[PDB]
Amino acid sequence: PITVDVYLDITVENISTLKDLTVKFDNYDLHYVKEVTDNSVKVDGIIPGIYSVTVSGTAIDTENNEYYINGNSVNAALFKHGSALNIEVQGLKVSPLIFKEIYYCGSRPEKGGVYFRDQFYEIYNNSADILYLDGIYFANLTPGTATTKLPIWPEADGNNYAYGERVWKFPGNGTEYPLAPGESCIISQFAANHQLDIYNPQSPIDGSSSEFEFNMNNPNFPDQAAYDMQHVFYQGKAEMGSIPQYLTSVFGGAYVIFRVPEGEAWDPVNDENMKTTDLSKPNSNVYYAKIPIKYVLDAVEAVNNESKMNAKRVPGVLDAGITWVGATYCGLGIARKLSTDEEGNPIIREETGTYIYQDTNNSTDDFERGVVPVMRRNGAKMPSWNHTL
Repeated sequence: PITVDVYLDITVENISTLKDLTVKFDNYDLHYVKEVTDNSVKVDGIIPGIYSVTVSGTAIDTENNEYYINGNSVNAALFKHGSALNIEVQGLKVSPLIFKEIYYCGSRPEKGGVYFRDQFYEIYNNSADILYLDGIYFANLTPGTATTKLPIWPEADGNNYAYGERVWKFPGNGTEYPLAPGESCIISQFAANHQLDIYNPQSPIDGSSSEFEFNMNNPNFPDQAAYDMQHVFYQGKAEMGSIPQYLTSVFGGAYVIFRVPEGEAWDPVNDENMKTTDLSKPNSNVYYAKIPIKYVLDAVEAVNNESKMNAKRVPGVLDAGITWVGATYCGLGIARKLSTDEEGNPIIREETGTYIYQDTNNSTDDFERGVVPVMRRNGAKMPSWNHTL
């Protein structure tokens, strides 16, 4: 029975918190787990021998950046008291709530025509703890379709905003829609079985099990069991208007999810400072919502093809690149890449046994292009509050 001094050389800078951090001491049969809140920990009652020591947890820096931190010391010689052990702990920057998979270009039925109603957006809890989706916003940015034609925004705005075409929000009082680490929330344009003969048997997915949908009460493609997103803004108004479906560009849209802090106010409908026309079109009456860049949780710039890099509408700090599928109605989407190590193996959040997805705020780099769309790919879990359960 001995006490071992452990020192963690954490590679993450300006650490503010050490969340769910543990030091495990395994052996072929003594197994110890110790809670850690500082750079150094004393471990009592450990019987001498050679152990494989592992460090795992989360660090939050002074700028609220989240890191999955990990380290190990293989077959350490633990015999003396108080023997000192040093573990190098490296960190992985983790974006808490991201766009995991997006399908937007529509598909082609064999029966003829086109099918643009199979569109969906899969949101993943990539963080160390439960997040509440309640009241989080969803928007597509303007120009709806990527173009080199540049809008002129008010000088007073500076470079503090993205400009939304249509804005939605999740319903809920604040604690109704939690997402646990490893859980996905899918939002469909029309949350139905697209593979039915009445729709498109060649559609890549059945959107019926989607948690949410952008219902606009289309008489012919009606409201489904999936829960409804709350409409926030369209052309300066709170009302949904005349458009029958929420069809984002089949050439690639610019997507954002954003959170307004509790206490802070944001009303693009009633606050005239939060809405604007394109000043390059002086006769315009089309109003866009001023989305503060500082509120954005994730942004994805999809475009027509690899030629549209000079046609971006997502601010560079949110997405420095462009992603694409290169064609309309090809039934192919985009999927976020997994965070892998040097050897190319997926980095696993051992606390939850879940995947961590790559996010460097560059869609050219973070997304696999032209994949066959899949819902809840790589075992993403459906939340307990899903309408089918």
